[PDB]
Amino acid sequence: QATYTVAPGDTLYSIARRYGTTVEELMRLNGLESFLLQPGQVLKLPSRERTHVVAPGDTLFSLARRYGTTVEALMRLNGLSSPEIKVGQVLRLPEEGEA
Repeated sequence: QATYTVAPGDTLYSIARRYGTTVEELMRLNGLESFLLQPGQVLKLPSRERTHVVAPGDTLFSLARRYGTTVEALMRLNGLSSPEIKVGQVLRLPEEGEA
């Protein structure tokens, strides 16, 4: 779960612009009803897909266990047909709930 601390000068639209989301989505995920933002308030950010650059010694199993997902979900997300991975390969990572 990604969050963000509201800084002086921030607004729901100014933050939404940065992280490529909408004002409504920010309010919908935080349960807000007002456009007011207190400096220091913690806002929940819309989930963005994590990423991993395959390093020496990595396996799909180790990466899956590391990022709280499964080998199966990892391969599906990246359209893989075999478990082999190469050093330097960029993998899209499922969410920690196998999502």
